[PDB]
Amino acid sequence: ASKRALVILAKGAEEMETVIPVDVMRRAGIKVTVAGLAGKDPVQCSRDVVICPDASLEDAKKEGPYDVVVLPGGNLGAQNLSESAAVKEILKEQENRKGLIAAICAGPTALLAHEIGFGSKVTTHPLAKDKMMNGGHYTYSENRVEKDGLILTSRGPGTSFEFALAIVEALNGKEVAAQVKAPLVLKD
Ligand SMILES: *C(=N)N1CC[C@H](C(=O)Nc2nc3c(s2)CN(C(=O)CN[NH2+]N)CC3)C1
Repeated sequence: ASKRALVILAKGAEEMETVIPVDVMRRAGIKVTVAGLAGKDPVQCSRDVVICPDASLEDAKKEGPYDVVVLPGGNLGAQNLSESAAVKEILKEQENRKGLIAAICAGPTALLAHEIGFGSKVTTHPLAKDKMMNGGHYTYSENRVEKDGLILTSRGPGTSFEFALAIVEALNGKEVAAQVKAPLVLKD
């Protein structure tokens, strides 16, 4: 059976941090559901790219569980994820079932808001570090991608391919990740 990913898309999401993981995971044969936090209507991203979700989060929640739940960043997008009781319930269920949660740039601040993965080693964008580290609920990392068990974090648009390929490796293994990486023309 193909692995499955849920990507939660909120208004103000960083569109690169959304699209790069969706595209890379789909290249790996993962069945990705781009789920709109606000419903199936189009979502205006941080730099005004408008993405049409595959489903509402309400409907996508019904079709779990998922092998990974992915939280893009964006200042407003991560704020919206952080304020959502629906996101809180999905992340708590994913943590409880020992499923992977992956968040990039400002996205990890939604882990803090929902009390997910406390005591984990995490990274964030530098500009989100102080927010993430308020209260000392995590240990901080400067690694471009940090994987501490089932909590996978990363730093920014420029780490999005590394982040996505780490998700692919976690779900589908090293060889699939190498296959997907091969034609991307990534540096090293
Ligand atoms: C990646 N998706 N990024 C990196 C730059 C963008 C971002 O994180 N911008 C931020 N603006 C604020 C953040 S993060 C956190 N912040 C505070 O530290 C306020 N007090 N806090 N505990 C507010 C503004 C998106």
